[PDB]
Amino acid sequence: ELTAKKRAALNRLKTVRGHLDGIVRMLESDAYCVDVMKQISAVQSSLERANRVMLHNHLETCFSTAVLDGHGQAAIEELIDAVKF
Amino acid sequence: ELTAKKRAALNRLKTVRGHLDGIVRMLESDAYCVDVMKQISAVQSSLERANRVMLHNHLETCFSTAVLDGHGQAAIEELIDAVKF
Ligand SMILES: [Cu+]
Ligand SMILES: [Cu+]
Repeated sequence: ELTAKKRAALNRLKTVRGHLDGIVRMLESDAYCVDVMKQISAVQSSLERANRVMLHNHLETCFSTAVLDGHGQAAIEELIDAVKF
Repeated sequence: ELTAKKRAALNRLKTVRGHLDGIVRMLESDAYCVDVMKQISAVQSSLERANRVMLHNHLETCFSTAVLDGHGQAAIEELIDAVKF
C-alpha cells in the first residue's frame, strides 16, 4: 500500500510524462532549439524534485528499519549508488 | 526540415518517454524506492545527452547564423538562460 511521498512522486512522474510528450511533439515540428532545450531542463528539474521525495520516503521507510539485522552497511552501501552511479 | 542532431535528440526523447512509462508503472505497483530512484536517474542522464546534442545543433545552426545583424548579444544573452534558468 502506497505512501505519502510515493504517491506524490508518482503524480509528479505522471505530470512529467505529459511534459515529455509536448517536447517530443515540438521536436517533431522542427521547433526552435532553445525552447526545446528549456523544456528539457524544466523536465529534469521536476525529476530532481521527485527523486528527492523518493530518497526522503526511503530514509524514513526501508532505510530506517534497516535498524534490525544486517541493515547498516548494506543499505548505506547500495543507497550510495543511487545518488550517482 | 529536420537536422542530424534534432532527429537523434527526438529519438532519444522518444526512448525516454518509454523509460518514464516503466517508472510510472513500477511506482504504481509500490516498487522498491532505490530501484525507482535509479531509473529516474537513468532518465535524467539521457535527458542531459539529448540536451547537449540540442545545444550542439543550435550552435552550428541558429546560433552561428546570428553572424549577420543583431545576432551577437541577443543570441548569447538568451542562450544563457537555457543553460540554467
Ligand atoms: Cu525504500
Ligand atoms: Cu537553434
